[PDB]
Amino acid sequence: MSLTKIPENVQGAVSIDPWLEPFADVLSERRYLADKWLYDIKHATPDGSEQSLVDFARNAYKTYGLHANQQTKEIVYREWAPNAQRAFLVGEFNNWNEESHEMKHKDEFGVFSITLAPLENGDFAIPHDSKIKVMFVLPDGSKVYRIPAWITRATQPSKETAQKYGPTYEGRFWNPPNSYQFKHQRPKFNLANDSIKIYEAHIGISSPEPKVASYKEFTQNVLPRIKHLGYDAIQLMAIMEHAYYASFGYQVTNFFAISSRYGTPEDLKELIDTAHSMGILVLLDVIHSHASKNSEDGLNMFDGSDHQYFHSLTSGRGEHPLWDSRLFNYGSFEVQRFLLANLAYYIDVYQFDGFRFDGVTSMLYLHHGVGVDHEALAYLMLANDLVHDLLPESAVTIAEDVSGYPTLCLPRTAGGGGFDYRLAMALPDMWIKLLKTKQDDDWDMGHIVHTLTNRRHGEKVVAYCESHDQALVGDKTLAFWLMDAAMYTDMTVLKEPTLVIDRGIALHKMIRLITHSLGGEAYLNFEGNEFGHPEWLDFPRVGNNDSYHYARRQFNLVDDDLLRYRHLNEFDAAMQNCESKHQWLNTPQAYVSLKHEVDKVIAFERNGHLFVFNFHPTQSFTDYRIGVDVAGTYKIVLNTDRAEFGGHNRIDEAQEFFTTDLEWNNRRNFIQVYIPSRTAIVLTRQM
Ligand SMILES: OC[C@H]1O[C@H](O[C@H]2[C@H](O)[C@@H](O)[C@@H](O[C@H]3[C@H](O)[C@@H](O)[C@@H](O)O[C@@H]3CO)O[C@@H]2CO)[C@H](O)[C@@H](O)[C@@H]1O
Repeated sequence: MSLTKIPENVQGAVSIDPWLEPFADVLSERRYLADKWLYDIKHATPDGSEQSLVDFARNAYKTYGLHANQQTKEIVYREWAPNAQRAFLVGEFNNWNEESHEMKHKDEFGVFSITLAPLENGDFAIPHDSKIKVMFVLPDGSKVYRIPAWITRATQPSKETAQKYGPTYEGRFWNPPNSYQFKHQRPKFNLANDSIKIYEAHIGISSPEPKVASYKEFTQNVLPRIKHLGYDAIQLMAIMEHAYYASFGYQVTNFFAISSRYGTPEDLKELIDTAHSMGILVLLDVIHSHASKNSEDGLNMFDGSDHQYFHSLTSGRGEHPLWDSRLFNYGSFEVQRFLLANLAYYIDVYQFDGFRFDGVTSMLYLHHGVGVDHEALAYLMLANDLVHDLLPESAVTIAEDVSGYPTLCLPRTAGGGGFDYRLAMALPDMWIKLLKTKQDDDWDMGHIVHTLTNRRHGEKVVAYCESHDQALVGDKTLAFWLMDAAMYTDMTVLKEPTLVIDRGIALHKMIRLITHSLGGEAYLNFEGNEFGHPEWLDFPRVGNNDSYHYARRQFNLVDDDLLRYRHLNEFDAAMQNCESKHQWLNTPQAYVSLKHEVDKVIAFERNGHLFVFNFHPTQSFTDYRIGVDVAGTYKIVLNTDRAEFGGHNRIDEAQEFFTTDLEWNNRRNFIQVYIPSRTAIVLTRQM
């Protein structure tokens, strides 16, 4: 007879999706843990009074780590190491003397501290960009050496240093005479109202050369290409320091160090400032789901113990079943401080505009996606509180969550995780299965529409037809599925394309456009796929003889107006700029009027604009009737068949499309369109 219990702190979510009703109590407990931790954090002040969550995070990165005082020329260094009996700062600055610079004060928190006076001549005691370590003496008397956990730069060893010590990274004290000063404002952006179209990029591979390309090169040579394409945002992968390049950035060693293989912190600041000057937001891949198992240059056994940053190996909760990585103890207050400060550091010091949290499925579940892990979810809820407080109404957070955890992207006040978007990570496999298993005459229009529109209510989605995952050596891109190993001989504009190439180009544009318009509330493109980049991506590793041959991006292809890669590129630019003028991404789901299984025609309206796709492999249609709700005059604003997009220029884009007041496909009006085989068009109503 008991009333079904719907606690007030998840009423918002339950109203959004009443399917959640039988889970309301477990959802309420999940939020409640996060809300109690939030209270704990906001009262972690000397007198126990309330502080803001932002102030907590900012005070943390301003007081942990090493800080040079530019006025007094002192240096302060503090380091959390509860298991260590003694701590010493060693480095080039003191010829690695293990006695002269003890961090004598160990506080109630287990934090060692030291202040270094200026030198007799007034110089900083630690030279700019010289090497440092902290040495701990453990209770048993043994010694271990570590890169400080909050170091802002860590570099690969020289050939000689690695001959004597191995590949272990070296910590650097970064204190340049002239820090980069930001000159440009963040672009105007309202998360609730504005569309975000995301260019996913990796600095190291961003040149045609088989090398690690630099921050400066990206700023000079790639940013203009992204501006030309009209993307709203760049998602920078592999920025947090990682010693193993082929990890793609996912094995993080130094959480507060931007990767040094691409250049200096000031080079990356300039990169982000320049993106901002061009109106482009910059997002960071944040890997807070696990850490590299490296000791000394990583956090594993940092203080000599197996229960500081990570759940212990004997707890059964301490290592990943596949990644060979350690798992954070999110219930430790100092680990919460470390991770939350890390987010504020990247927003504040580098002016990133938001984050993509990688590994969210591994965080959410006690078995990591092969029961929910309440502590990891509560940390993500705090993380969203903080990021949205740092940049109110502008900040973006995005979850990489393959599981589709309900409420992940509902607001925290509703009882949800607080993410703005999740990745639509099932969508690439739909396109691969069609291309690999079904003949073209056998494409099911309804199954395409169902998969693209199957989105949880209220949980906004970044759609894409392929991502950095699929570009990798494990799989083939859409370009490879559609055109195999096509070469410059197949891609010349000076001869008629084969059937294969003609079909590949048309579908490459059509698949992107229907994903972009029907599949989500935001869009993502992985670097190179906007122009159908050939071959595949691969990083140097043992399995390929440390080759960089595939660790690059042939951007030169786009500049050759006698090849067809540029046709794909120009269409991508047209798609993004069309959406910028005629919003359809961050809008309610489409109203689909047609998914015709014999004609292979899909038609829908979204945000008042009309979208028509003829997927039929051979049949062209003339005077094809399309239902339209709002009567008026329509004009084509995007046309896949245009010559400069690599089409055959059959469609007259000057034509005025007048509606006729006669019911059709459950709409009050119709227009009539010419749609050749494998073409698509977008129309908007003229005012
Ligand atoms: O001491 C100067 C020399 O070493 C510097 O730091 C190292 C320590 O001094 C050193 O004791 C070292 O300990 C290593 C062991 O000797 C060795 O067996 C190795 O295999 O494991 C330990 C590595 O941690 O620890 C540090 C390493 O940074 C500095 O690195 C050198 O540039 C300097 O020439």
